[PDB]
Amino acid sequence: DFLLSVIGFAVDLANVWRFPYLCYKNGGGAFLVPYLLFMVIAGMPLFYMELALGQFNREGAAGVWKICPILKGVGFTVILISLYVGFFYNVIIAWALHYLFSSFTTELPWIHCNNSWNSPNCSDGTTPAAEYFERGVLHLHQSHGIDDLGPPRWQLTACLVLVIVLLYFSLWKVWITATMPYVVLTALLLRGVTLPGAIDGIRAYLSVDFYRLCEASVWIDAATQVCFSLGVGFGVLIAFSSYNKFTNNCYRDAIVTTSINSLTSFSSGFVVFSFLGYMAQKHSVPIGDVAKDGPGLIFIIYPEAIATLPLSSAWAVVFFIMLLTLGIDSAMGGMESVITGLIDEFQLLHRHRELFTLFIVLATFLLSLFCVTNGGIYVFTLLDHFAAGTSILFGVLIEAIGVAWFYGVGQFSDDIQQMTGQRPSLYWRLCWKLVSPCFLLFVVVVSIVTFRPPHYGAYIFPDWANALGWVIATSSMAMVPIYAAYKFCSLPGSFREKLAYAIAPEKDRELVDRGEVRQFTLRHWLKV
Ligand SMILES: NCCc1ccc(O)c(O)c1
Ligand SMILES: [Cl-]
Ligand code: NA
Ligand code: NA
Repeated sequence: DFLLSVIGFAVDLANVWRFPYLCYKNGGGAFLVPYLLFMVIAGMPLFYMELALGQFNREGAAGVWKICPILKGVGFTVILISLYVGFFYNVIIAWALHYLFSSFTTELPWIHCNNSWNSPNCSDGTTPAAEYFERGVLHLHQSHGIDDLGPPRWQLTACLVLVIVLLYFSLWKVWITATMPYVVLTALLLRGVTLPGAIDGIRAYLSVDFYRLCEASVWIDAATQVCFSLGVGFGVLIAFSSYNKFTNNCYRDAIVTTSINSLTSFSSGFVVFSFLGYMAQKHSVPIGDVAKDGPGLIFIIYPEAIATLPLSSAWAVVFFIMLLTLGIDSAMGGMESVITGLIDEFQLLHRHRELFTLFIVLATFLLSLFCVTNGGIYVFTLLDHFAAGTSILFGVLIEAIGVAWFYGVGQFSDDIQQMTGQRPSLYWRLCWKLVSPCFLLFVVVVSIVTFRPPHYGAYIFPDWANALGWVIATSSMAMVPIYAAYKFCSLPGSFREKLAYAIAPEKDRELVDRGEVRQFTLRHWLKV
């Protein structure tokens, strides 16, 4: 089935690991409003556009730009973004595998403070779960900062090797993941709702304060989260649709995938806040002082409020199995996109697919070895801030501007009506033409203007770390102007001739040679 592949990749660890984190950081309802607004405004139109554009041209993440030859660097931008994201996406899978391996006993290791990895400041005041996660799994206490990393730990490197071997051996030439995560999530939700004290947690979840909406950070977080979770801006949807039947309904597929993604995120947040409220009632603390903010919320809160219920081992086992299955598919899809795009762009290493895949896998493993050191959480934070960031928004904005303005939203609608029996309505055309590009441009400009450098707890990153992060972002962002300059210089003729052959699709060549260019008039740009 084609739908099960799109659903499997779209729903990932971002629905269950990042959404509750950003909800707890920005309060209950101050994050749900911009998220839903940006979702309806841009996420669904971009998903539909990506599916249709991939299905029609049938060339891949970079070969679809025969409709605009000069804007072809955005095809390499998405490949670079996927490669960067893969450098830290697999470490979470390694952590989940480690927890699953260590959660097969009658005495869970995060129960009390009578172990060798504890400190005299254990609550049982720091809770034993956070102390375990930070001193027996990560060994964070043996590092001073990002300038003192230390050698890699051999315990997490084995899990990294296992994940890498699985990926390579499944990518050298879905049905299980279709149902199990949803069953586990529903069981967890049913268990969490009935726990005493969860009503206050859901009350905090469904309450919005109108002072955080006036700051230009919740909107950036919501836009970035929507783009990251949906999967737009990686080049995966284009490649997926390039292999699909011509007479296929991408409208229905986009609607269903978006609805499922939103429902999954909402359920994950509801469960997390119910557990937080239960823990807060169990102890004597406010909800906002239960755990510190960071990308360890689901590794600290879940074991803590799972170790109190009867049959905790089974709950832990199913939780970590669901975590593994929900992420292996997306980790596979990203590398599939990178490899297939790079092998279809350059038809010299085509039959040499085995060696190219081996090289890509080796590079991913070697460069992800940086996050398994003693101070690897700082590298993880830096990558999580600077890999998708404003680069993904810039790429999405460039793709939308290309497809709409430089090609014709009317021409796009005519192509869709040829591929199907219907013409997209005025809502979709208006969104694509005006609504998504304007909001994306505003968000990109605001994100550049306001920096807010990353941090972990009470640790402040130095200057060179921020410089390196900005270099990482600019490396993927700067693929468009370089290829534009190369393409303009490579073409022969005069400036007018070069522009005519650079901004026109590679199908109106006879019309251009006759001297008639549609892009050189005003009705082309004033058409909605
Ligand atoms: N939801 C993001 C899924 C994703 C995207 C790119 C990657 O390289 C990867 O490993 C995972
Ligand atoms: Cl999400
Ligand atoms: Na997935
Ligand atoms: Na997702």
